Amino acid sequence: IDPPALRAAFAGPLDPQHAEVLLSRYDQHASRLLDALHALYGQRADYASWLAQWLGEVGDIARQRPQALQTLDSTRHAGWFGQPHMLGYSAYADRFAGTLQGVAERVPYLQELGVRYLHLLPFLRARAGDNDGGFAVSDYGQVEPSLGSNDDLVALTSRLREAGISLCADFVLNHTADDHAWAQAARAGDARYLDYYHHFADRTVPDRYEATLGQVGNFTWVDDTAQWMWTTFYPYQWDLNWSNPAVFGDMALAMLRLANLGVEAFRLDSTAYLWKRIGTDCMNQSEAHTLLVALRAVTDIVAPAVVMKAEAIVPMTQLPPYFGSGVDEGHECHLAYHSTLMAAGWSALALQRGDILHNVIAHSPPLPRHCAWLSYVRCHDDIGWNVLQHEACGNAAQPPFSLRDVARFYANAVPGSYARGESFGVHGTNGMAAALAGIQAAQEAGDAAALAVAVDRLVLLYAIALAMPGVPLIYMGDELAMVNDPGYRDDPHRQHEGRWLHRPAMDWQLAAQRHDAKSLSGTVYRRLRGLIRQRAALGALAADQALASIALNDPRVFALTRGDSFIALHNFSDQLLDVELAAIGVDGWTLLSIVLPPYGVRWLQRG
Ligand SMILES: OC[C@H]1O[C@H](O)[C@H](O)[C@@H](O)[C@@H]1O
Repeated sequence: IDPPALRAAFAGPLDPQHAEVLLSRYDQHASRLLDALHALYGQRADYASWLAQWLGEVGDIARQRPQALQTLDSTRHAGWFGQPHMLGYSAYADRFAGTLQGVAERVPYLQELGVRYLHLLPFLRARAGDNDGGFAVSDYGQVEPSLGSNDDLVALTSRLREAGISLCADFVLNHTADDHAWAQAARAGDARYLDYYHHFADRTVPDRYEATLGQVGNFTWVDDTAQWMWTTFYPYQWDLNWSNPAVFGDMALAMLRLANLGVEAFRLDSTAYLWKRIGTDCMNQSEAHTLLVALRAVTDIVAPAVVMKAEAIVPMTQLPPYFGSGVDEGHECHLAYHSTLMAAGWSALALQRGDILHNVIAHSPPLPRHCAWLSYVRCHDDIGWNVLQHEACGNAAQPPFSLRDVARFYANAVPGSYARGESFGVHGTNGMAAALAGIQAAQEAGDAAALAVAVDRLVLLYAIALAMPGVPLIYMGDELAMVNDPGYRDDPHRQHEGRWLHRPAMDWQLAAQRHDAKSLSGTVYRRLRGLIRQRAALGALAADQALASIALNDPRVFALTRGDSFIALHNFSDQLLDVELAAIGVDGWTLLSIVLPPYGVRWLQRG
């Protein structure tokens, strides 16, 4: 290639008053971007022409980045998202406040809770009719009309930015809705856009792939195109063909346009399936990581204030690659979801076994520089127990455990369970944190004692997430202990999707009740706030500080350490017990032997 010609193509559209800083970043990161793209598309005859054209488009979008954001790009330090004050919140814009303008007016609520990172679930234009809660995207560059306009998105991010909140948006880059403009153009016979997807005339090629592919069929017959379209998920979601550079180019531009609208974090959905190769399982392929490296390089150049987050619900042993492998470590995703920890938390609770958490943390891969975890208790999906398959087999320190038993416990399919979840290998579990922790059952039985204990269980699980390196993510309503919403059952087109059980509309009346320390919502809210408050004052919890676990011979306890000055002790049983200091080498001070009441948690500055 001809580097100067490529650099010139990029520099062209830039504003001479902002060319210097941008070009400086281009000079240090462009080579990595080019190596990645060459590895993926370099053999194409159209490569050089496509590249020169795309870089020009990239430069033009770079120029359009609002000054306030360009300033953010220049002042924000790497690793910012892993600082102690970072606290996350995940919610649907419509369920939270109806529309984007509604969300903006509720920012004070988010500020009071200490939120500094807001994940709004799919808010871009989605497929007409069924669209899987917005995950079948029809336009990556426009907000769903029922939620507002792009102007409202800009007004929202500006307002959030003022309150010190970073917006995370989903970027469903593996597939689009089958009514996306590219899909419609394909349906109309435009070969150019038909090639943006994986299409086949007969089952000839599809079968070869199927031979090695795994069930999530993987193809859906479409009459309008008269071909089998690759559809890893719902039949109305067509997998994009990332082997086509035009697809990479247009999706990178879409990402940047979203960043220019104020999006600071990207949840990269279904990245494991980005690359297709016959003979393989077409999952977690080397090329998929190369795509993410290329996308990361683009942000490093154009919008370095932004972070890339891997949405790959897999065992923590398959997560390191997302932070970049080998020479590219630190040059891919900044964040990854610690699903193993999440599932382990619930398993440990149900089984009253802290040794399961010791196992998870003791084996948690150390975070690469400027990388961190997203820790959570619940989310918009069912709890996927299968991620714990490996841990469930046990090891030298932790005896095996039954994921089937854990799932049955939470589905209240076994006698003495306090859980009120619903079953969705081992089937996942739907239900809200308060419903799974025993709060719902205690309220339905008017049992005041069982309720207080249930509150302890809920707080315990969040305390664990809050002590982790990265961003602890609260699922909307957990801070008020909201329970299940069975309303979808009595609904037209929703009774088929069991996950709505844990996708309630925000209860603002309940939200106002947080000012009442004697109420349930207020009690939960107050205890979570206390943990958030303490977390923010502990430099030892920053993402660049070590994470480890001290092995204890009492299986009911879990000791998590951060750096060399912080220790968090947890009692996962319903019994009062104690931890001998001479077992964790301590004698420090208590934050906000050691006796732990049932389901108790204690934070200590061992130094
Ligand atoms: O493919 C569709 C799926 O994509 C992601 O996994 C979303 O988290 C999930 O809610 C959705 O159903």
